[PDB]
Amino acid sequence: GIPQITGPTTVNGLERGSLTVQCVYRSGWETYLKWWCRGAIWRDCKILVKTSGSEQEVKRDRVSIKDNQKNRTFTVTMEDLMKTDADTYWCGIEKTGNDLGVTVQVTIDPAP
Repeated sequence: GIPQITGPTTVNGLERGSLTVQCVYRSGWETYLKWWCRGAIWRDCKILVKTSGSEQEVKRDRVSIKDNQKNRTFTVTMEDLMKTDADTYWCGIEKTGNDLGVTVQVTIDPAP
């Protein structure tokens, strides 16, 4: 491979359902903080959750994140999906001056 950070181009979930996202990064970023932000513009990004750079799973409301440094891929999990969650998100990596990010498009379908 060659791109520093990777992820699915798009992900789909069902209303009240659950969806996960896997972002793979290359050697070197294992210790950086990892996060899931909402919004297409990186500047006014809406950070939903993030790790402290360790492998501890961190959860905030309906979003949890856990970094698997051996596999060099962190997993973002969104529970109890809502139709308003559909948006463009970012899988971001960051620490002491550096950061990478790749957008993931989230789609939500309804039942009833």
